Amino acid sequence: MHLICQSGDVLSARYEIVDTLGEGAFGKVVECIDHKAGGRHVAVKIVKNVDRYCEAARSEIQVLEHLNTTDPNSTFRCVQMLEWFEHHGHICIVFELLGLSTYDFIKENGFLPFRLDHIRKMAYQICKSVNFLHSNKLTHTDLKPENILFVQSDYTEAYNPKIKRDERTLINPDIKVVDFGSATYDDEHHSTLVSTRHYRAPEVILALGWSQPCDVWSIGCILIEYYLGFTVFPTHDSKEHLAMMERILGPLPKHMIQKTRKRKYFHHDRLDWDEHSSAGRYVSRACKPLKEFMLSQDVEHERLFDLIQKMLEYDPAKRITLREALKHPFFDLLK
Ligand SMILES: COC[C@@H](CC(C)C)NC1=N/C(=C\c2ccc3ncsc3c2)C(=O)N1
Repeated sequence: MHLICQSGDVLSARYEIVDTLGEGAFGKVVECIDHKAGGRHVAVKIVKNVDRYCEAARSEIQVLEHLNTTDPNSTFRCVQMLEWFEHHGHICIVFELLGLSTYDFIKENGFLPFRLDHIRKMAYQICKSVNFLHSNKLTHTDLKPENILFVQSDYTEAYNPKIKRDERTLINPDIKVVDFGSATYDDEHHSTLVSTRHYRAPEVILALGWSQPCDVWSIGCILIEYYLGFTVFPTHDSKEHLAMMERILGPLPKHMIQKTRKRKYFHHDRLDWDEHSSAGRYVSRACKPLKEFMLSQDVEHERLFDLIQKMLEYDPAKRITLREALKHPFFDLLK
């Protein structure tokens, strides 16, 4: 992967690399000039020549062809795939070029949260875009700030007292949803999920079966991270994740504890947690009830945290759907 990606390289006898936009576990994303389409700047996703990543890239191409046909106008803000090809055995997917990811923008902005009015517009477009996936019998499973990309990330800088530092602000906060390598149809086989992120729905952790509601859980964690600048579940361990949920959201439902086959996490009916160990001391300091994370008692802030609490409902059946989430009072200002 280190060898076929540098700048100046030409792919498929038309795409000329000019910049690197990101490097991850699957491989690379590079910016290219398409010399056979008037010099249109495109984004090309270079996938490692590994079995699991090639199979995911093949499934993502099939999903993208379906979404491009079902939504040719891209009304529902899924990224448009232009074409795909192979290059030295690596699978390459050409995309319409977008801006920075919301994680990238947050990082390059000193990890400062977004203004509430921008969170509102972004949350609405994310819910509409992922509801489009759900209407087409699809589940994304890997929703996170890195996979939410601004259409255009031009900004302005200004100093902010109270923060006592410079703060960037989007000009246009329009976004798109990317990465469909883990996208799963309802009729397809549902796995038990890779290290998906510090966003793992409780039904996913407890192996109770998952579907569309697990996307709603991820969006709720996306919103609080947009509102704070940091995730509320800073961990990669599953039992530690469950202990953070109990501190932030409350106790797990008894029925979910009863059915789960992951006895590894539990001691009888309670979570097998030592709150005086290293991790237990961290969870105590880093975690608190959800509402205590609020930075203002303004009603618009309580409308947002009402939406997050509904999206962070433990039971996947009780959990609000994106169809109902788009009717929430938090989005009344947009109408
Ligand atoms: C390195 O992975 C993290 C992450 C990359 C982002 C942080 C940039 N993953 C990601 N990007 C994708 C697609 C895409 C499409 C258009 C586009 N236009 C400018 S960047 C860009 C990316 C995808 O399928 N996965």
